[PDB]
Amino acid sequence: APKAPADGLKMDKTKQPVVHNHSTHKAVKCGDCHHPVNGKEDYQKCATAGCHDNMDKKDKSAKGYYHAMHDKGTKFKSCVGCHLETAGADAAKKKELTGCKGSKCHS
Ligand code: HEM
Ligand code: HEM
Ligand code: HEM
Ligand code: HEM
Repeated sequence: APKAPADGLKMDKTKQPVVHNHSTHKAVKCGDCHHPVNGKEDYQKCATAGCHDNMDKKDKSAKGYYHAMHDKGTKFKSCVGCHLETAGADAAKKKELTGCKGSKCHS
């Protein structure tokens, strides 16, 4: 089985880079994020060519990188989508986990 990498991983395809820690996500199954493609969980970098390689932040296709990290209603929960559910009605956790600035994702 593939192993989780070290914490402190920077996602840096954009000018708004974000650090991802596997240890804080250890209760989420690996394949919720490294989701099936052609029937197999895919552990390539999310923006690999042919994957979420469209860097237009307005794109909502299966290639849109921004969309895959921020939007609701997606086949797999996105970073923000899952965090909204986690925060619930708690506005402090909404700021921390889903705020566009001043949050745990973006300063
Ligand atoms: C579950 C224990 C689990 C495994 C296994 C796993 C593996 C993994 C690898 C091998 C990488 C590095 C990919 C590379 O070649 O650089 C990696 C990276 C990311 N992961 Fe992961 N991962 C596991 C679990 C989870 C969970 C539960 C999430 C989602 C909450 C998740 C997400 C990510 C992200 C994002 C990356 C960075 C990929 C990128 O920037 O393209 N992982 N993981
Ligand atoms: C990297 C860890 C990674 C993330 C994050 C990610 C997210 C993601 C979401 C949120 C969706 C749903 C979008 C929607 O509008 O429903 C989604 C869908 C697909 N992805 Fe993805 N994805 C990550 C990694 C990868 C990799 C490495 C590839 C390419 C091999 C890839 C591809 C796709 C495709 C295709 C879809 C659509 C799948 C289908 O409808 O069953 N993703 N991804
Ligand atoms: C998507 C790639 C993604 C990112 C980025 C991300 C970030 C993140 C941060 C920065 C935290 C705070 C802790 C830390 O610094 O590591 C955090 C915390 C939680 N997350 Fe997350 N997260 C991403 C994805 C997802 C997804 C897809 C889920 C659920 C399916 C999820 C869940 C959680 C949970 C739960 C936490 C803990 C919340 C807290 O209050 O302590 N994340 N994430
Ligand atoms: C709040 C809804 C919110 C906004 C708005 C937002 C914006 C934003 C921008 C403009 C980028 C860069 C896009 C580009 O291509 O130029 C970006 C990138 C990432 N974000 Fe974000 N973001 C908002 C909220 C959050 C939160 C709360 C998280 C984490 C749960 C998060 C995550 C990400 C990730 C991952 C990226 C990509 C980082 C990279 O590869 O450089 N965003 N966001």
